[PDB]
Amino acid sequence: HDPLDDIQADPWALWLSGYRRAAVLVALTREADPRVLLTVRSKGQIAFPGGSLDAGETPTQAALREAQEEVALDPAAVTLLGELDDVFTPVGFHVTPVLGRIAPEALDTLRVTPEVAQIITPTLAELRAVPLVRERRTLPDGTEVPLYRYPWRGLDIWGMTARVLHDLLE
Repeated sequence: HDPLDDIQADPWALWLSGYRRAAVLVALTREADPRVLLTVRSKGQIAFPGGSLDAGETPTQAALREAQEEVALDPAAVTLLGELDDVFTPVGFHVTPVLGRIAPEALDTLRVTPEVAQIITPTLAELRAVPLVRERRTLPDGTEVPLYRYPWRGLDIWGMTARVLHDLLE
């Protein structure tokens, strides 16, 4: 059990960018029409493979470890491309989106562990074409903040995940 999973399911926790640390792996396939590896947690919580860093662990190590423990993605099958800006929520959670590239075929033999119900791979083009939901909420200090939702194939990608997805698409 991970605290990141609790906070991620909180409909009201706001996420933005620009003390508890975590990381998510954002794997993109090496192809003309790039897909992104996402999971549906055992409506299920849609999220990137990931979780809190253990003691002495870096964001990258956590991201790679989580993707391997969750869907059996071999770290060596991932080319690290750097990370997007950290996304965070007021309470005290910082998430580092660790970017990586995999061969499209790598997706075929992944295996879901009990924590994950299924593996979904939206194409970046599809996420871009979907009727994005753009809302806004105000933080305690008066700071406005955008909130996104990506309606894909009947599933609702919201919260921290949609926030990273949006930074990624930009």
